[PDB]
Amino acid sequence: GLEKTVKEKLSFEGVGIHTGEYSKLIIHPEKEGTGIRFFKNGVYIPARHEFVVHTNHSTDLGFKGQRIKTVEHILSVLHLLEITNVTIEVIGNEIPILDGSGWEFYEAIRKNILNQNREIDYFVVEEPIIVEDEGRLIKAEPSDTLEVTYEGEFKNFLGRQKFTFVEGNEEEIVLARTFAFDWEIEHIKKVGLGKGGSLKNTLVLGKDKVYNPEGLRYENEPVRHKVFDLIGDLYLLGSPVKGKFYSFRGGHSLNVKLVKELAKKQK
Ligand SMILES: C[C@@H](O)[C@H](NC(=O)N1CCC(c2ccc(C#Cc3ccccc3)cc2)CC1)C(=O)NO
Ligand SMILES: [Zn+2]
Ligand SMILES: [Zn+2]
Repeated sequence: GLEKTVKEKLSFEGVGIHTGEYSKLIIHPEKEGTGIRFFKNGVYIPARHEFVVHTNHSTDLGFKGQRIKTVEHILSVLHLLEITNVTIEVIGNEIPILDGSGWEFYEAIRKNILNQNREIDYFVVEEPIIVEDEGRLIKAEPSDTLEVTYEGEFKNFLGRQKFTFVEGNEEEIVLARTFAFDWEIEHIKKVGLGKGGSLKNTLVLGKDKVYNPEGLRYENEPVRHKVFDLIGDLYLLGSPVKGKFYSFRGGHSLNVKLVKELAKKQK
C-alpha cells in the first residue's frame, strides 16, 4: 500500500510501566521517506535496530545520550496501521503504558491516517531463517502477508497456548495487555524495573490465580500480547514487514537478534 503519516498532531500521556514516571507523547506528521523516529531533547532517535540499547523486559532506544524506554507497543500499532513517516516526540523517559495494550494508540491513530504519494518499500523476508536461545526459538520464512505465531509454555494454570495474527486481524491483538507472573515481580523491581506496573495496566497471574478483578480479556491474552510485542520489535527493520514468523517462548532479546540477522542478510 501507500506510505502513510498522521493528518494532525496526536497526543498521549500517562505513567511509564518501567520508570513509574509520568510522560507525554506528541506524534507529528512527516513527509514521504522520513521513516519512523523518536524525538527527545533536540535529538532524533530512528526506530531502527542500530539504536537498541536494552532488551530485558522492554525494547529501549538511545542516541547521543537521549534514551526512550518501552518503544514496542507504539511501534507495533504503527506497524499494524502501516504508518511509515512520523516523529514521536517524547517529553520524559518512556512511552506511556496506558492500559497495557495498544488500544488507545490504535483507535486515535487509525482515525487520523493521511495516505501519502509513494508506495511502501516493505522489508520482505527472502528465505527461511532460525534464531535460537537455550530452548527459545524464532523462525521466519517468505510470505506475501505478515503472519505472526507465538507459542508459550507457561508454568502456571495456562500451560501451553498458541496464537496466530494475520493481516486484517489487527483488532485481535491491539487489546491484549502486557502481563507478569507474581513469582517474577520481586526480581523485576530489584533490577530497577516495573516501577509503574499495577493491576490497572498489567494482567498479573499467579500459579493458579488471576489478580485482576476484571480477569482476562481473552483466554490466551498473554500469547496475543507476545505476538503484538514481536510485531513492534519487527518494525525495527525500518519498514513494514512481509514474512511468516513463528516464535516459541521468544522475548525482546531474541526478537532483536532475529531483526539484526535479517538486516545483515539484506545488508
Ligand atoms: C509481557 C512481557 O512481554 C513484557 N512486559 C514485562 O516483562 N513486564 C511489564 C510489567 C511489569 C510489572 C507489572 C505489574 C507489576 C505489578 C503488580 C501488582 C501485583 C499484585 C498486586 C498489585 C500490583 C509489577 C511489574 C513486569 C515486567 C512486555 O509487555 N514487553 O513489551
Ligand atoms: Zn508488551
Ligand atoms: Zn531480568
